[PDB]
Amino acid sequence: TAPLRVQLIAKTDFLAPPDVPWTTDADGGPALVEFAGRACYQSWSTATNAGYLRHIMDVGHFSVLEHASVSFYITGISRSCTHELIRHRHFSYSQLSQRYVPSRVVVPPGMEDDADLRHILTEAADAARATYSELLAKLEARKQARQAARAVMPNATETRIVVTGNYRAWRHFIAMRASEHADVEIRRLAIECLRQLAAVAPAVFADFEVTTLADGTEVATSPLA
Amino acid sequence: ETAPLRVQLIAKTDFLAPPDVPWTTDADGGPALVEFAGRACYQSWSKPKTATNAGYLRHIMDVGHFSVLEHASVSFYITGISRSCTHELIRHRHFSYSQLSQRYVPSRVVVPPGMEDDADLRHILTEAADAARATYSELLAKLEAKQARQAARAVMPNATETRIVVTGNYRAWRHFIAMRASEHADVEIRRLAIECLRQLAAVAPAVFADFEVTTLADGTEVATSP
Amino acid sequence: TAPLRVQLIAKTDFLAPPDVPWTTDADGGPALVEFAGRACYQSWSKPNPKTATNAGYLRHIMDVGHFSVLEHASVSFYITGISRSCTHELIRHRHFSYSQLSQRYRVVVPPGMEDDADLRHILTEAADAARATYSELLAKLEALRRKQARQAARAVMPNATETRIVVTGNYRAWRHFIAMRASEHADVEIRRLAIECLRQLAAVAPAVFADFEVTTLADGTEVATS
Amino acid sequence: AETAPLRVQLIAKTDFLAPPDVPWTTDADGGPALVEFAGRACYQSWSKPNPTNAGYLRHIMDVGHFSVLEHASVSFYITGISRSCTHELIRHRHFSYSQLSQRYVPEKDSRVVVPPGMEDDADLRHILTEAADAARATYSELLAKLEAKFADQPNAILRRKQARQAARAVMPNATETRIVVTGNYRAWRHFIAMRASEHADVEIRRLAIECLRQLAAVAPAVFADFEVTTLADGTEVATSPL
Ligand SMILES: NC(=O)c1ccc[n+]([C@@H]2O[C@H](COP(=O)([O-])OP(=O)(O)OC[C@H]3O[C@@H](n4cnc5c(N)ncnc54)[C@H](OP(=O)(O)O)[C@@H]3O)[C@@H](O)[C@H]2O)c1
Ligand SMILES: NC(=O)c1ccc[n+]([C@@H]2O[C@H](COP(=O)([O-])OP(=O)(O)OC[C@H]3O[C@@H](n4cnc5c(N)ncnc54)[C@H](OP(=O)(O)O)[C@@H]3O)[C@@H](O)[C@H]2O)c1
Ligand SMILES: NC(=O)c1ccc[n+]([C@@H]2O[C@H](COP(=O)([O-])OP(=O)(O)OC[C@H]3O[C@@H](n4cnc5c(N)ncnc54)[C@H](OP(=O)(O)O)[C@@H]3O)[C@@H](O)[C@H]2O)c1
Ligand SMILES: NC(=O)c1ccc[n+]([C@@H]2O[C@H](COP(=O)([O-])OP(=O)(O)OC[C@H]3O[C@@H](n4cnc5c(N)ncnc54)[C@H](OP(=O)(O)O)[C@@H]3O)[C@@H](O)[C@H]2O)c1
Ligand SMILES: [K+]
Ligand SMILES: [K+]
Ligand SMILES: [K+]
Ligand SMILES: [K+]
Repeated sequence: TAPLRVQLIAKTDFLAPPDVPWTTDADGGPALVEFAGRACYQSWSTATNAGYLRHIMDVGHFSVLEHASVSFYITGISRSCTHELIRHRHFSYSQLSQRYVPSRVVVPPGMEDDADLRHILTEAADAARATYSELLAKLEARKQARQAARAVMPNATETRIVVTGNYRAWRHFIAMRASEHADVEIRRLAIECLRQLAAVAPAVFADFEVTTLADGTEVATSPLA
Repeated sequence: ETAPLRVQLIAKTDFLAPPDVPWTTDADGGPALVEFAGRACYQSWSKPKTATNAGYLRHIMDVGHFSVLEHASVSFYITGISRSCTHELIRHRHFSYSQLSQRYVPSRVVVPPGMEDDADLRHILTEAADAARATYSELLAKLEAKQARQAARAVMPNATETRIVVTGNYRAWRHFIAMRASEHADVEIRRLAIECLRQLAAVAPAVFADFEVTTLADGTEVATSP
Repeated sequence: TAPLRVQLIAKTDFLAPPDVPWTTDADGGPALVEFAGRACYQSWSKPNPKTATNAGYLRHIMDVGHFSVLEHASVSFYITGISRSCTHELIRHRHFSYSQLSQRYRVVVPPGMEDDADLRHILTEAADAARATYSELLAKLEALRRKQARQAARAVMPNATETRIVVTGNYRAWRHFIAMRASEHADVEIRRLAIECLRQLAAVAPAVFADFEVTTLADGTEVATS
Repeated sequence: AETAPLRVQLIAKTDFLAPPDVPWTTDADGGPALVEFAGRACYQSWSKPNPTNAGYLRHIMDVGHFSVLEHASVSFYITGISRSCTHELIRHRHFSYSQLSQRYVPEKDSRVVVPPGMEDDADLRHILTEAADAARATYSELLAKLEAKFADQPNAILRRKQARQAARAVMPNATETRIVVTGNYRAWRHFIAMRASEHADVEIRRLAIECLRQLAAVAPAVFADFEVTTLADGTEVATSPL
């Protein structure tokens, strides 16, 4: 079995143009966003970065968020969870090839509780791999064949993925997938991205707050989204 | 228990020429709209080497004006496609999709193309699917003793049939075919691409007839365009 | 001078699949949209009375925020009597396809000036002078590839110069354009364009565009909001 | 009137933070290192046959896995670009833009961008700046008249904005604008392919050649396949076999 890991692997380096009479108390993506917004009116003379970013989002000028981007390397995510994930446009993805073969399985969050459920699951995964080898043997009598014999692998099979999005795309991913209407695995992932995103871009994600349900899981909601 | 691939064309363009523009052409529908949009850039309504619709469309493409193709679109309803093939399919930007919900439970499996002529493999596959389903019901019962179903769904194989409405403009279809109807493409997605092509060539020959379909010695078809 | 004209030139042609056990009291885009939404759950029999009409189903789709299903249907307009600066603001919207009157090829009067003959005459005279300048530059610049001259000479043409455009989008993209551009915060020319598109869209797809209400302001200009 | 030269400033690029737990290192940082990491993550190919970042990137290009290039991005602040050239630029999707507001009118004098084909001719340049001055004069005449005509209408703040919006109807194509443009490597490669060619008009061709210069510096392997050649007219073009 494999646990969810979300690692932040890239963010924006910001290099302020020396000839613009403007400065700010921020660096990186948060600084770039303010610069871009101010560029629209050449308003170089909401006087803190935080307050400027707060204002931008109140006034609904969200396109300025698109200039700054963040990438994560995500492991311990199920095939079915990634299928939901890649439905989002305005992200770029690089995913582990289906042709690749180590059985690593991701336990659904509702089942992580239980030894019997967990055992039923890994057993089923072992049975699938056994079938995979049987299908491959008879089939090859070659590289595409390998991919095609993975017809038998379960939804819970682990995959790994590099995801990159601008701040605007991340905020929409979190608004959609960290709600009660989303399944628990992608919601779990969405809350973990938000956590890491707030560490690098607090001002950008300040409007999201996390509510821990009685049900046990966490949800994220914003008045702007 | 096994579901064959079926691709059904469900939508295309209804073109309505504006009366106030001094132009007609030997075409209707999507191909007529594409010519209209191309002509709009220069107001070349009165049109002599590109004065037919098919000639005009070929020229647009020869000269690399592919954005004019974006105005016309086609939708398919696709059944008998594996969950795993659809995962490859939805990596394509510039399409719109509506997919059979994860939370749907009929067991129906799609046979990988290279396993279709093999009775032994067909049987190993369908028995596998029966075992996964048995396991689904065992997990689900024990889990209850929406979320429970989402959790039990963890054991369902990649070969499980899904169903999808896919909508794309001609430019998007042309790129999908180029990419997915080649040698290097996975067999299930390649078969889908050649089926889509066949039907697209039927409704809009001037846009899609530049694709040459050839059979490989292995039995599968490939499409290539100059 | 050139007045605004918006002509609907293309819309979706829907072909229901005969092998699917479903009909609806609509056709074209609204029918395609309903089919796509229903395909997600295979809800072909229409068990719910509230959504057993096309309008009812579409209303529910949007209440429930399933806006991605609107992406399947599209509408194209041909737009004339639109200034260069207004089209610049239009083409900022992504998820649209455009074909615009070429740069290698009449003024539109600002709506707040339309009733004032003195103001209109100041503008047309300025446009006349600019056009004189363009001719003087064009001649001096020429003194095939000698279309480099026209590219350079256009430097003097004003914002108010008319352009022409074919715009295609799906219903989801149109709804967003209207919501952003039909509000008071947008300048009057793009707002006027958004309201006219809304009118024509609500005529073809009422259930999809009904929630937009058009109100009039104190200057005799219109706004729309959902 | 005053004339603005083209200035393209790189204001942002990718910062790459290697995950400590992955058994891999490379001889690069930033965007190029991220692209390699993402390409290797597809196959978990952390260890090498053995005996460079630039070699891996060429491999990625040569196998046509261009989607891996989408992970790294660069942003430029561009000034001294005409409103017409920016109209052409923003047609490109897969970029994000923030542009000087259509409203903005420079307080001190008109700023215009001379078409490159006119750069070497004092008479042509004078006709253009004279035209630009006459448009500004018309602008101020229209604005004052509009503000007068709107004197009794409600919301005087709104009326000022609307007066400005209508009056700018006369401003020419050559008017200077400024823009922040952000794209991933894949989007930049296509912008260069399309706009650094013979077909492209000279003002946008100039811009694309300059973006290329600065892109080639930050990521040489990603942009190496483009070759710049000068035409008989003294103008540069970039082509790639890819
Ligand atoms: N191991 C895996 O399973 C794996 C992992 C990662 C990626 N992938 C691949 O990713 C592919 C997606 O297909 P595709 O990208 O060729 O075509 P696509 O998504 O259909 O998009 C068509 C074209 O639009 C452009 N484009 C789309 N999104 C862009 C973006 N975000 N930034 C810059 N340009 C963008 C590219 O054009 P131009 O470059 O010509 O301008 C692209 O060729 C799949 O075929 C899949 O094979 C696979
Ligand atoms: N079985 C199912 O439950 C099922 C089936 C199919 C799809 N889906 C849903 O599809 C969703 C994908 O997310 P999403 O589309 O909200 O956000 P998204 O893909 O992350 O895209 C972000 C935004 O870009 C705009 N957009 C993207 N592509 C567009 C297009 N082709 N035409 C017009 N506008 C476009 C929309 O903005 P605006 O509209 O605000 O302008 C959208 O909200 C998932 O949330 C998933 O739940 C579910
Ligand atoms: N007369 C005029 O002034 C005029 C009028 C209209 C348009 N245009 C032209 O339109 C061009 C836009 O550039 P471009 O589209 O080639 O590159 P682009 O916008 O930079 O997009 C890059 C690639 O993404 C794909 N793509 C983007 N949006 C798409 C969509 N809606 N549907 C299908 N594919 C899409 C295409 O790839 P693939 O096809 O390879 O899959 C395209 O080559 C401008 O360069 C301009 O010259 C000019
Ligand atoms: N000086 C100026 O006034 C100035 C300068 C530059 C730009 N702009 C603005 O840029 C605007 C463009 O409109 P728009 O972006 O609202 O809608 P859009 O281009 O029509 O696209 C529709 C939706 O798709 C999503 N989207 C599109 N491209 C995206 C991307 N690259 N990254 C992440 N998400 C993306 C956003 O949805 P979600 O956030 O809901 O997910 C957006 O609301 C214009 O309205 C203009 O006001 C203004
Ligand atoms: K977004
Ligand atoms: K495409
Ligand atoms: K949209
Ligand atoms: K691109």
